[PDB]
Amino acid sequence: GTLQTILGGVNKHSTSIGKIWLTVLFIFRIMILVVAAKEVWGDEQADFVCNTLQPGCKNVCYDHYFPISHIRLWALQLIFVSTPALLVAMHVAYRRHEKEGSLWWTYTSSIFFRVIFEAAFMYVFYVMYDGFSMQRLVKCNAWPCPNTVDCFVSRPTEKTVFTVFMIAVSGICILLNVTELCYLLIRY
Amino acid sequence: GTLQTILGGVNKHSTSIGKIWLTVLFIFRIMILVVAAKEVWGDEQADFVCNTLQPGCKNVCYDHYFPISHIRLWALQLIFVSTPALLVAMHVAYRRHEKEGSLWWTYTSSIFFRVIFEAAFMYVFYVMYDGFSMQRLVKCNAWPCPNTVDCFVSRPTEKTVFTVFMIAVSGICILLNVTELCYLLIRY
Amino acid sequence: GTLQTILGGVNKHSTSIGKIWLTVLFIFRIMILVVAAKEVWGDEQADFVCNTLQPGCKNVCYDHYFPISHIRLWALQLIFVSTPALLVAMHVAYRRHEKEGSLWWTYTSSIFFRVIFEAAFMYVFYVMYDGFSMQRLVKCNAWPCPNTVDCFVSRPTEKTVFTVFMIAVSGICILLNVTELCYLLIRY
Amino acid sequence: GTLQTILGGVNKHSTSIGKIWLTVLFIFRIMILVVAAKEVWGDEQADFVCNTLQPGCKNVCYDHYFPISHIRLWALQLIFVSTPALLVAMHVAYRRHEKEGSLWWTYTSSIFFRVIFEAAFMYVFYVMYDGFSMQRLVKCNAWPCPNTVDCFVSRPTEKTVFTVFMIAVSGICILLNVTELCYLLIRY
Amino acid sequence: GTLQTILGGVNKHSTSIGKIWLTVLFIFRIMILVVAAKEVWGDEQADFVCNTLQPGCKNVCYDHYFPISHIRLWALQLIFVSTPALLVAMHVAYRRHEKEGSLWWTYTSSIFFRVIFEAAFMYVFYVMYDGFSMQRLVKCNAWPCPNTVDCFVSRPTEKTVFTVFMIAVSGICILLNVTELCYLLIRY
Amino acid sequence: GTLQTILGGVNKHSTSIGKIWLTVLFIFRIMILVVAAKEVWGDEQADFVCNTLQPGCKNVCYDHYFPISHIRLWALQLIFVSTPALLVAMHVAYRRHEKEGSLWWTYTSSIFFRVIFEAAFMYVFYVMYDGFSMQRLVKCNAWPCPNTVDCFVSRPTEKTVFTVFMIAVSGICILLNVTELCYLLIRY
Repeated sequence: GTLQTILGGVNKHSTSIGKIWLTVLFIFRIMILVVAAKEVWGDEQADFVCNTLQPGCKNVCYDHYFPISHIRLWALQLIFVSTPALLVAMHVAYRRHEKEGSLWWTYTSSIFFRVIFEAAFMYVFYVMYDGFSMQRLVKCNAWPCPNTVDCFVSRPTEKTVFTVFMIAVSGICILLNVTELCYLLIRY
Repeated sequence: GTLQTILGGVNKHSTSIGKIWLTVLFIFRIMILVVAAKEVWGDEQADFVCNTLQPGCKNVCYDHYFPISHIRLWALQLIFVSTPALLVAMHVAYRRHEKEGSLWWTYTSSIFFRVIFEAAFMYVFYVMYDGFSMQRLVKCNAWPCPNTVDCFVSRPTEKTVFTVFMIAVSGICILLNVTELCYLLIRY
Repeated sequence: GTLQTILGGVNKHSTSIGKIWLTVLFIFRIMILVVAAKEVWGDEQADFVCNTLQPGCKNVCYDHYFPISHIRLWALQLIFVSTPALLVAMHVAYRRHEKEGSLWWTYTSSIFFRVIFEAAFMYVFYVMYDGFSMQRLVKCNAWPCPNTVDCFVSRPTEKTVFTVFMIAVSGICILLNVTELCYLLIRY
Repeated sequence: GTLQTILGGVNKHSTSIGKIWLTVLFIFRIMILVVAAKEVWGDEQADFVCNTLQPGCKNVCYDHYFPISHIRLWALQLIFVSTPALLVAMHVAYRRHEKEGSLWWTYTSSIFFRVIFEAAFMYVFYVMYDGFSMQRLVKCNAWPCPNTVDCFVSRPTEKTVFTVFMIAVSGICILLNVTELCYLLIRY
Repeated sequence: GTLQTILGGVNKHSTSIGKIWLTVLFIFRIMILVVAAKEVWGDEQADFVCNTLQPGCKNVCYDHYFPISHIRLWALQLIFVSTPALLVAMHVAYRRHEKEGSLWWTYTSSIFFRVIFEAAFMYVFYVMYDGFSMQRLVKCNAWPCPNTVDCFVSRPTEKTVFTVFMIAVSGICILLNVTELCYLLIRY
Repeated sequence: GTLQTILGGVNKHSTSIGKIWLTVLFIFRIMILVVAAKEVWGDEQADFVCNTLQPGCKNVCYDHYFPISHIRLWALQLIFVSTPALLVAMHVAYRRHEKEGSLWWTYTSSIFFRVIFEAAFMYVFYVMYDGFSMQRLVKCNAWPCPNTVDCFVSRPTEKTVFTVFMIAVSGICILLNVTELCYLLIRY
């Protein structure tokens, strides 16, 4: 709808890599998250199965091993990497309404925050889920589960495929931002 | 759709902080509530589990500990902090149709109500839920539950993460409004 | 979408209170009904629990105590209070296509029907549900329930909060319409 | 969206009653069907309860007493009463593209089909469901149900309220069409 | 939305029957499929009931008697009868961009494919489902069902009503296309 | 909505086959995936039935035989075959903003990536699912299933019909791209 119209304006104001490659990969990630990945995680808790009769053990074991869902993490990441661009668009429009360094300092800082947000969320993915591969079986001993209980994840393989996809694209977006930084560094 | 078009008009009529930072944080909260948080709370009652055989104990215990859902509280808060801006937009448009102090008094009062509504809802969150952290286990003794019954919350950790997020952003919006008040106070 | 565009036209043709305050409160009620209240009532019958083994007792007890849902009553009320405005918009447009008293008599009658419809639905709410507070427990003795059966309502407290909200706003809309009537009465 | 834009064109081409009253009542019926009535019938078969252990008896008893749902009947009726208007709109547009009696004969026939379709569907409602009141209990003896089985309808009272509403409005639309016919009859 | 805008362009480029009657019946079928029929088939497998204890017998019996759902067959048919029109629209637009027989041969062939696709899908409906009437009871003896198992269809009568409706309209569309062929045949 | 407007621009910039046939088949695949196929796979795991009492055996057997769903594979394929066209559209627009071989090399490479992506996904379909026919019965011996367990697929025949459809259209799109390559090869 209006999203592509809005992205058209920010498309008209960027650099070689920024106009084309960064914008395409950003839309690439949104399409994957929306049309494909969001329904892989639909039954994440409904189809989580634990071999026990203890009431409440399923709730605490799912919450222990999935403190925040993968799709919610990716939704937050896309929002954080798109706000610096949104700020520049309004900042330029505000400057136009009133009417080198002013735009240069904002634009350079704008791509600096995207690298930080991109790397921070990638780091969170690794430490929180201990690698990018999801297991079929999780062993849970949190109260009130008696001793250790076996619980089984829903669609672990398909979730691994989409996890590798999102991580790979995010890593590419980091490299593109770094090269854009170098092109504005050699300019001096 | 038309929401960003409407927000464009109120964007053209504000001050330095108001045009950019307050508008972005407002859109920031809406995006989190809509695309991410609204489906964390989807199974709040369906996956609420109580260790009992008493019919009706689950209904009364959920109602006792969640008198109003977090997402409904945030939906009300966003509506209340956006109506003073909506009133100004129509008030100015009405003034334009007919055609310093008149706009100054409205604008100053407009940011005064936003601070009150923002703080009031933040206060309600603290007293009603006793802090911003959701527990795995709630103990319930309301009739008809016999003695005290253990009940287990769905996704307590993910709900805590989004609760901290919404509270933190709301606190920032309060500070931005206060600074805008100071800039219009030193003007005299 | 187009709803705000349509409301813009009727905004350009009204009086001081009518242009701003009545229009805002009308949009205020629609937002509450759509984005917040409509999913409080989602599981009204699914989570209605009765302490019995009699087949069909749940169906007849829910139907006895909720002959028409609150959200359906509010949906009907908003439609009825918006059609007199819709009639005027087409009546004026028809008059414009062909091309004081003619518009005055229609406009005065237009706000007269809104008061009647607003008060009629408020009266129905009171008599049908016996006050604006929803109870946790309902006692039901309709056939085929044996003797008297205890049944438990879903989310009674949250439904009470939204009921008080909609009633309070509707009462304010009545007062605004009455004042508009007085302003057109003192004119003579 | 575009529906009101399309209805605006046919609004500009009609008569006194046709431009305003018939168009409003048509939109009145669509709003009731869409925003309110369509979710009263959502659990029509899911909450249909029969007092039996015979497999398949629930399927045949629901199908016997509800050969076609009320909402599907109303959806068909609205489509049938809106196509004669749609034909005229394209027929006039086609005539405009190429460029008294020609339009008069089409317009007069156009309101003649609406009366027939309106009355035909109203007749079907009466004979198929034996009045406009829905009962709590239906007795079913179709195979494979043993002897006669008691089955219980979901939300019979709320469905009766909306049935009376749709029938009453349809009867009014018939009267408006007849008066329009008389105005074009006295013209001669 | 944009669908009626697109259909407006192809409306401006057709013949007497093609501009009006064929276009209306095509929209007539889409409306029935979308707003009414698509939710009759919603619980086709969920409410399919078999009188057995054999695991997997329900899956194989439903798959045996409904190799492809009616609504999916109609969705494919509408796509196939609308692509020849879509090809002509782009072919003409391409010809316009570059800038009797060329358009005549395409248009004549365009209505020739619609007749073939319309008749082919109607033939598939008859052979696959053995007439246009759906039965309440199906007897199934595919492995792993022991001996012959009784299974019961959901909403057989309502599905029969919509099946007769779609078949009747499709047969009318065939006759309209044939008459258009004759009008272009007598021209010579 | 805006998708057809965007496709209109890329329609105006292509060759004979590319403007018409490749664009139509691309829209042909999207329509099938969206309006028809996406709800065949809706209950892929909900209606997956295994003849066992072992907890967790259903989760591991479904994950073993469907590592990634067919609809998710097709969603990825459509995204990958549409990005080279999207890159060209922005690359040309960027060139227009600044202002033979430059466009020729991009366009020729653009159709070269589409052939590679089209063939790669078709190869994945064959090796992963061992042909294009889905079976009613799958035998599963992954841990924790004891010995070998019989499991039954939901709607195997309808999924086979749509699988053959998508594969056949993709093979045609490969042939069209190859012919376009030959036309640009004989040019030299």
